[PDB]
Amino acid sequence: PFTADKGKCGLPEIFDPPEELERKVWELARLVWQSSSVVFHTGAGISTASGIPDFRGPHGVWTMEERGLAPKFDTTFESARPTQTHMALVQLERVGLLRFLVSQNVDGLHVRSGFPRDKLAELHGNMFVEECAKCKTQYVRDTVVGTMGLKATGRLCTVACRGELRDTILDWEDSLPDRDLALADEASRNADLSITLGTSLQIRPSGNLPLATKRRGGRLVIVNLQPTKHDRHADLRIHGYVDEVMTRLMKHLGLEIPAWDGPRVLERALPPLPRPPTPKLE
Ligand SMILES: Nc1ncnc2c1ncn2[C@@H]1O[C@H](COP(=O)(O)OP(=O)(O)OC[C@H]2O[C@H](O)[C@H](O)[C@@H]2O)[C@@H](O)[C@H]1O
Ligand SMILES: O=c1c(O[C@@H]2O[C@H](CO)[C@@H](O)[C@H](O)[C@H]2O)c(-c2ccc(O)c(O)c2)oc2cc(O)cc(O)c12
Ligand SMILES: [Zn+2]
Repeated sequence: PFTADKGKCGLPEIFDPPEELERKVWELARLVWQSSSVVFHTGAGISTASGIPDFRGPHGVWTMEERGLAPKFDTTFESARPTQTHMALVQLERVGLLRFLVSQNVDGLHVRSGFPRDKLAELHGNMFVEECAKCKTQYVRDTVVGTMGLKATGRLCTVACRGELRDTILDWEDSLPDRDLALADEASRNADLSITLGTSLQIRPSGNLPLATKRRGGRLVIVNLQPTKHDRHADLRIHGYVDEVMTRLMKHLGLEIPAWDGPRVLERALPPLPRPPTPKLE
């Protein structure tokens, strides 16, 4: 916990040159078009362009700590806006091109983006979510729940119960929420395409779920500025900013990135919207 293993921190960044970057995003489009069941895996790299620092990037939390410096936030969690990548993931779900979303992120931005909570696994918890110890009812607050480590927040359950409410932030030694992990695992095993975005894949078992897509011959795409633990297992590795990658991809797919209305919570995925017809591939 003090000696908690933080993994490989501050590895050099890789940038694919523009011609290679454009060709690999075309190939990502081709894979997304061909796939029956697409699962996306997100880590802290998708929120860096909203001012929230990652863990192991050059100015990540743990990288900075190793060099006796502090991370820098350009936002509060409460004032953080969903990125282009966040909003692209909202649209890809609404048109049926995303089956499921697995996130290691605690920043609350997937939920706040409007992404349906029944297609999301929050493997490490949500800064804004408290849960009733008695009835298990979750509350999605407009401000961060002021405790970490699954502690009493001081609030009681209002279900029609008075149970103690606790944060959902795992400490190092805590095991993952059984529901979120079971659904992530089932989605990842059944996917024929898993796309990782802004995760170094160093944390077990979170970082290993994408590998489960490989069994029964599924494909694995890794989008990341640094090397990741499983780069060897990728069919496609794209070294670029996830916003540049996801906006080119959406343009290839003929989709617009929708407007963010401010913080909104969707419990259940709505019926699928229309999508463009598919290109002839080959
Ligand atoms: N805009 C960007 N575009 C692409 N890659 C990016 C960008 N910004 C950052 N990266 C990359 O994004 C990657 C982010 O990797 P890590 O910092 O390990 O975050 P995790 O989500 O995997 O951390 C998992 C858990 O570990 C913690 O202990 C907590 O418990 C976390 O929940 C880096 O390789 C960056 O190069
Ligand atoms: O709780 C904080 C926080 O959430 C993170 O939850 C993690 C559990 O996956 C713990 O591993 C960390 O210890 C913790 O930094 C984060 C955090 C940092 C970078 C992110 O990309 C992020 O999504 C949150 O930063 C903090 C900085 C502080 O000075 C005080 C804090 O309480 C936090
Ligand atoms: Zn309750």
